[PDB]
Amino acid sequence: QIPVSVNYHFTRKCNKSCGFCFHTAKTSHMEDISRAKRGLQLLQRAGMKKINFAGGEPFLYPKFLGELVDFCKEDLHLESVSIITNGSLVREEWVRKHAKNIDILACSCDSFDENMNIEIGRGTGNQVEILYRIAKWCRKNEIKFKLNTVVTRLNYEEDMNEHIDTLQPFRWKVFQVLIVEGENDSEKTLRDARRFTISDKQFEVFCSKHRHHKSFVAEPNRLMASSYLLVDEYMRFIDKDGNKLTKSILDVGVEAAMKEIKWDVDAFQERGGVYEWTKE
Ligand SMILES: Nc1ccn([C@@H]2O[C@H](COP(=O)(O)OP(=O)(O)OP(=O)(O)O)[C@@H](O)[C@H]2O)c(=O)n1
Ligand SMILES: C[S@@+](CC[C@H](N)C(=O)[O-])C[C@H]1O[C@@H](n2cnc3c(N)ncnc32)[C@H](O)[C@@H]1O
Ligand code: SF4
Ligand SMILES: [Cl-]
Repeated sequence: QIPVSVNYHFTRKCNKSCGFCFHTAKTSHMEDISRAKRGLQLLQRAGMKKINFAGGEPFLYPKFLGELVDFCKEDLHLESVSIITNGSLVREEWVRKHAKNIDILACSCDSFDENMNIEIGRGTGNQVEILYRIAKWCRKNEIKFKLNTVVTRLNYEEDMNEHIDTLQPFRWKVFQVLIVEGENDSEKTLRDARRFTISDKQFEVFCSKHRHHKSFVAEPNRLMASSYLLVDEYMRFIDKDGNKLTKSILDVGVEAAMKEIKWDVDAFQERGGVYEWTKE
């Protein structure tokens, strides 16, 4: 298993409360910058070409984040450095200062109907304003702009083509709501995503309406369950499909930890996990 593409969820804290979140604020723990850099070095030596920064909200700690993006690009010479964020805490000067080391910046927006963004819980109804401003900043300092969308029971009938034809992200991830055991599957967890779930037919309603876009990347449940390399806030590997957890790579190493998780490389390539992820 060559971990060519890794998501490092370095924090679990966030400033929003989307009802379907499958990566909840279980801990406020965060790794040290020496340990995180060592973990990113360990993954580089195992073959990782693309790092993606995620978790709760990465831009809750823009000093920690920016330190790691300059590290991954200047020191580890990673092919792709990417970030996924809800966009609200991004400051323009941070983008300007770190544009050279960022290949992709992804901002989440699940609807362009701000009432549904309130119903979802991603804020108080300004996500589209946040969204367009992030994309404006990306095109200024020449970062590839990417958009992530979660298709729920409240927005699968939504026609988004006017906005997609305007933003024109180079990459548009379209997730079906995923139920992850122990994260959002009941009322004993920090979120109850059961009200947002849709069927394979309801998902296809949204997909057929929008698949014509080149950026469009459809990610149904079967393509999301085990197609990812999930790195914990302790730098452990998460198997969210099987509800399992490894020891931190900092102690047992990359290759020994990877052997405990399931990673569907077949679904990884089906979802176009490998792509032209570099430049600026
Ligand atoms: N079972 C899953 C599946 C996905 N994710 C997370 O969902 C997030 C959104 O995915 P995306 O932004 O598409 O991840 P990238 O790795 O950046 O995808 P790509 O490289 O293809 O752009 C990722 O952080 C991933 O870790 C997760 O927590 N649990
Ligand atoms: C968990 S978030 C955290 C990163 C950042 N705060 C953001 O929203 O972009 C990462 C991505 O996963 C998506 N996501 C969260 N919960 C999900 C679920 N249950 N099913 C599918 N996607 C989900 C979010 O919309 C976001 O695009
Ligand atoms: S999804 Fe909504 S809640 Fe879960 S992390 Fe990203 S922003 Fe915070
Ligand atoms: Cl672009």
